[PDB]
Amino acid sequence: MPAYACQRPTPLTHHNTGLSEALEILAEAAGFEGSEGRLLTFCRAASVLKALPSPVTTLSQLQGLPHFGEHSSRVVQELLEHGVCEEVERVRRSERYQTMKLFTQIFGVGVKTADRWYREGLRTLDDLREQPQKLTQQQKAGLQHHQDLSTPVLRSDVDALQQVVEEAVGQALPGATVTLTGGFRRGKLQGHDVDFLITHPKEGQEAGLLPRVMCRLQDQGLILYHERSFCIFRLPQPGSWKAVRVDLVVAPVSQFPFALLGWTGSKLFQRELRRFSRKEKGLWLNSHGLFDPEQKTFFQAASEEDIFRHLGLEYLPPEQRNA
DNA sequence: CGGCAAT
DNA sequence: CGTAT
DNA sequence: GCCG
Ligand SMILES: [Cl-]
Ligand SMILES: [Cl-]
Ligand SMILES: [Cl-]
Ligand code: NA
Ligand code: NA
Ligand code: NA
Repeated sequence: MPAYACQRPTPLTHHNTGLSEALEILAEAAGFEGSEGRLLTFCRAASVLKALPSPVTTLSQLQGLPHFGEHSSRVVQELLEHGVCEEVERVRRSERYQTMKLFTQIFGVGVKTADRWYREGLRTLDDLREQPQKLTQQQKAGLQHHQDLSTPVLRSDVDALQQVVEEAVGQALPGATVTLTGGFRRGKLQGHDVDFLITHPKEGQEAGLLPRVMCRLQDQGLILYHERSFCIFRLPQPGSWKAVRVDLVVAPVSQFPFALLGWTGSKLFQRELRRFSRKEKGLWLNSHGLFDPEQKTFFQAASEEDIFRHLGLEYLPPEQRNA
């Protein structure tokens, strides 16, 4: 199979869930130690298993597979033979991993901040609440709605939110469209947030749209916290409500297919796609466009299909970008 | 060994 | 530093 | 951690 994740279809569900989940724990643990190189490899190795057409049953089936060296193969070997991987289980139990994972999942908290808190003796959320003086407003909101934000967002929630966003956007700018992106566009049934991409058919009209959208959303009393906009929405529930992370992104229609591709993901898929573009095609890709450094020109795109064709890749629908 | 996406 | 895919 |  191809070495780049953007060269292979990766469905949301596959046939090596257990194996890939173990490797991603090591990737997650690697990122907690600042080992971005090791995180990347373990992520790649896990994605390879996701792309396989059938379960891995023997170690010999790992031969030839990209990004599977000594360490990753050792992990799979133990899992196939003993049902568990000793290193993986040791990571799970450790106070370091559980704390870092707990801290980093807080909105407004990254690895660097989490590590510093761990080195100061902080272990729980109430520890962070015990000293609100050294908390930023984004972190204060992160701890404030942490329980709700830790609750999976369902498809039914997305539909309600999109109906809300479309209403505000529509009143903010006639003709402006709202596109669901993120993991939910890839076909996920549950998520930790909702991502929307907003544009307008007439180039330039999308300028200064977000403040108008946010104002009309706040007027409806739907914003607990907030061109991009990282918001925490108040989502109506049966007899109550819960907080939901929502991201609003505005782009000109000329750059829309690039913004759509980037914000649909997955994270690893986009990294592999941009790595492929530069290393194999000598082209520079981001959320805004595709640049030819030699010709000093930007590729024009009307769709995601255009971009894939520019890069010489077979088209992959969003539901096959779950790398 | 240098690179690892990109803003 | 944080945020997004 | 893996790759060229
Ligand atoms: Cl590393
Ligand atoms: Cl899902
Ligand atoms: Cl498109
Ligand atoms: Na976080
Ligand atoms: Na998001
Ligand atoms: Na998301």
